[PDB]
Amino acid sequence: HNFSKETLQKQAKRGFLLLERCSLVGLQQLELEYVNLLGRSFDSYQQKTELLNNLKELVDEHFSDTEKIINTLEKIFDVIGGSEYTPVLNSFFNKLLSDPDPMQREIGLRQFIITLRQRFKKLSQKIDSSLKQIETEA
Amino acid sequence: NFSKETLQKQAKRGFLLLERCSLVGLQQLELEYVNLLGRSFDSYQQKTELLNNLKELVDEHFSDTEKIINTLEKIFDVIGGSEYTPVLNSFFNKLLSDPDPMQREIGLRQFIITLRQRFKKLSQKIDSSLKQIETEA
Amino acid sequence: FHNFSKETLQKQAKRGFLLLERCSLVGLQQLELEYVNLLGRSFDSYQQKTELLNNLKELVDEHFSDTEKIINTLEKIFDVIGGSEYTPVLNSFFNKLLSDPDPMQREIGLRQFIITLRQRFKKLSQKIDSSLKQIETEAK
Amino acid sequence: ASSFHNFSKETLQKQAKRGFLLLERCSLVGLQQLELEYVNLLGRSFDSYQQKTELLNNLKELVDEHFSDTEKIINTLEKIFDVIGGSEYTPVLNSFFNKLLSDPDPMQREIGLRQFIITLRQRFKKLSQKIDSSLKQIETEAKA
Repeated sequence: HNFSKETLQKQAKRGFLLLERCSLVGLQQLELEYVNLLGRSFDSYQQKTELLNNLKELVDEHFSDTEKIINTLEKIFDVIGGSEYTPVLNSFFNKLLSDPDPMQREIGLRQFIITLRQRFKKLSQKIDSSLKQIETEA
Repeated sequence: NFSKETLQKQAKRGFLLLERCSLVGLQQLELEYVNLLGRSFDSYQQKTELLNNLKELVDEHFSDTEKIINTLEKIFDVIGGSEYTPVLNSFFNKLLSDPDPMQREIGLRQFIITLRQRFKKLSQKIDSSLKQIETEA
Repeated sequence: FHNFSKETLQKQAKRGFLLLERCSLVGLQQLELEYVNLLGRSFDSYQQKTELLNNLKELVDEHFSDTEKIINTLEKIFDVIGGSEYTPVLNSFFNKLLSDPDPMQREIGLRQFIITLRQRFKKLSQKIDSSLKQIETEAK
Repeated sequence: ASSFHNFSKETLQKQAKRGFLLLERCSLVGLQQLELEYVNLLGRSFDSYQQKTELLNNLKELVDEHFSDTEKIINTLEKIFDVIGGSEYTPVLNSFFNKLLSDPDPMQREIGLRQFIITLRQRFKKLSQKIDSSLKQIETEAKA
């Protein structure tokens, strides 16, 4: 309740562009980097494990940064959610963020967040699986 | 020496550097490191070289970051504990937008710390890796 | 480009380079990883595996081509402002020279980046072809 | 649709230019992203099928949407050329995708632009084609 309602719109927008252009793009890399590690035959194990932990640490870090953004974005919606001031975003990927109806643009954004979380969670989960699989194999 | 509200405006600009430029660079570098590890191809002489290279970049950036922080601390020497602590929407800390200026000061200090932690932690890994590789030949 | 304002060219050169860094290279990094990812996948079949490489190959060639086009324009720009003060300044996080005060260095930096980029692209297409041969002989 | 013969010939130049910067800086960039997104989907093992198919349809829809927006721009750009085509007023554009748009000769700049359009269309069509192939491949992979 502290800022101008349209300033929040502008912020919300910026916030979201982070998620799309930075947060998600990092995540796509990381998913691929994981697969890449698995592909590298056996190495030793001490060496393989190390690289996952290493990966894991980065993913947790980046997930955390992502969450912080989301969090600030949700807090913004605490004011402009269910309002006209829901920002408009020509995303190439979720079609709803450009929708003329602000309800839809809200939905769109919530979806994007969920999706993003799903994917992050799902990655940390695989990495942990792999680390257990390797643990027991050694 | 300067107008108390000019310093506010500067502090704000200073901080937007940290968030929008310093941190973003750091996030990239963290990812670049991981990327190097992932790459088999090379030899070792070639692998090592790329880390040193990375290392140099990180130390360079860390240095630039420290310089900003330093200026920002100096600014707070004046407007710390005051009403003129700038207000910043931010996606990395909720306190910078807080109506209470004390909180906004705390927020900023936290951000700095967190940043330093991350930078230090990276240079540390890079050095570990460089030793690991050293011994592996 | 013998036609444009020397500082307009600076601004263009800069924009050109941000493409390479922020778009061209970022795509390339993903593609390299996508290749490795394909190799990692069992079972699929073969008809299905090959198809996905060709598919990848096509994209890489396409994106390499787009990258070359940019470079090309960038070289043409340097035909004018190469060896000049108007060489653009770029805080890249990756090549340190593009921010150098000396414009000679900034030129060198840029040339290096290009080379590096080409190396990486060429090297990828070459692996993909190897793999496609390896697979060809392993099946048909 | 409409026609332009009536606007100021240099206003059209300015518009044509703006129109083209859309294609280069927005339309093409979107397309490059989409091509990469497709490849990315194929790469993903994990999910199911109902889930895989869905994401393609989704992609497909986006591509058709974007292609449509692109066509609309082109269309306007062609209409503009109906007037300033074969003229001196063909706009001048530095470009990283075609060397001809900066050419001093306006004939060349016209050629350049036409080429860019074509190329763009080729790429868009080619993507929708692959996506449809993939969707059939997946469809048949469900069976007895």
